[PDB]
Amino acid sequence: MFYGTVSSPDSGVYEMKIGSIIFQVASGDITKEEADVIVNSTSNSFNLKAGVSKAILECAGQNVERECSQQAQQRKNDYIITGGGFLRCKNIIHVIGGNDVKSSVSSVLQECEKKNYSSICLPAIGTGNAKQHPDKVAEAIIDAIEDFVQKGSAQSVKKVKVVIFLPQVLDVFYANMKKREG
Ligand SMILES: COCC(=O)Nc1cccc(NC(C)=O)c1
Ligand SMILES: [Cl-]
Ligand SMILES: [Cl-]
Repeated sequence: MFYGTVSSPDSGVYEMKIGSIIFQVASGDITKEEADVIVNSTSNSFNLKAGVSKAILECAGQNVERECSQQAQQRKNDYIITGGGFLRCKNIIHVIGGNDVKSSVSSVLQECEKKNYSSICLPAIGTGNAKQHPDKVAEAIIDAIEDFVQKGSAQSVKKVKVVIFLPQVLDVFYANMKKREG
């Protein structure tokens, strides 16, 4: 229906088309990535400093931490959008690691279209302190992209990359891609 073939354009990187979007996975440090949006998997108070969130908030800087607590004390947010600070992005989207991962990724995609952005980089959302299972997280991330494509919503978004802290979790994402392959 939408899925292309799984291949490797670089050592340790795996990709496939999902409609007009190139979907990629790799292991490494997400704070070294460049993309229009980088996603942070945080807590419901937007101030977690454990797992990948520690590295993202430290590298982003204190002006970003204050955007987070200022917005947190304004309304009940499901996610928040901040500046990039010292990360190589235009915005950070902070999602709640314990929330439904398909819902969180759908919201990220919609917000990126609203800004006419082309590239997104995210971690394996919820696999840190939220302790969601890696298989369920992989299934949810890829389902969200499939649904966005199916609805004809992808216009500006062309590349979605998951940069994963543990190589063992990358293996789970690769297997999920091969299950879907066209
Ligand atoms: C030494 O461990 C540092 C670390 O980041 N661990 C770690 C381990 C497993 C998953 C995740 N992921 C997220 C989203 O936080 C992080
Ligand atoms: Cl998490
Ligand atoms: Cl991760």
